[PDB]
Amino acid sequence: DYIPEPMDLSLVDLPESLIQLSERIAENVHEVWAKARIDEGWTYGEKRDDIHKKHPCLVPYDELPEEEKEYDRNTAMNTIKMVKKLGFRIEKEIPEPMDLSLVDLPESLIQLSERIAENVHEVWAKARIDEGWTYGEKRDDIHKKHPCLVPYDELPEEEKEYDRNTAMNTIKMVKKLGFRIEKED
Repeated sequence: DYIPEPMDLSLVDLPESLIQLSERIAENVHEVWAKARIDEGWTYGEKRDDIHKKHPCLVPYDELPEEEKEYDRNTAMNTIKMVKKLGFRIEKEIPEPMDLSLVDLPESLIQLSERIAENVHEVWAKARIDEGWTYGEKRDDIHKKHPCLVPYDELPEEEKEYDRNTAMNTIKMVKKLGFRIEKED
């Protein structure tokens, strides 16, 4: 009965000087994900096992298949397209993450993390909903089942907290690269 309801982001007129740096934004997004999920004992594994704590993509960014780094580039850019979908302006001025903490973001955007975090889930769910996935209580790859195939308001808030700052660290990096971010009147 559930159908993801994300919006049309195509009309966003991002800067060209930002799309040329989608590599540096998707890169550390992997590293932040690589450091976080490696700090619980999970290690590299060609196959994936939740029990044995292994992951296929726990790699240096280049070791990821070109098909997936392409997706990580389009995952990140859609967030800043969403930030510009919220009436903002963007203009040019070892898993190793960066000290993006000092970056100051507008209060009128940090509030709107809910709209962005929801759409990232609704973007992520629509890909699996047309690749054959289905909502199950627990995960299985062969039968294509995943617990997070739920309406965003019904997701566990422990992962409703992960989506916002992940998308907003995808934004914290943008301003670290000198792309002004401010509300539009």
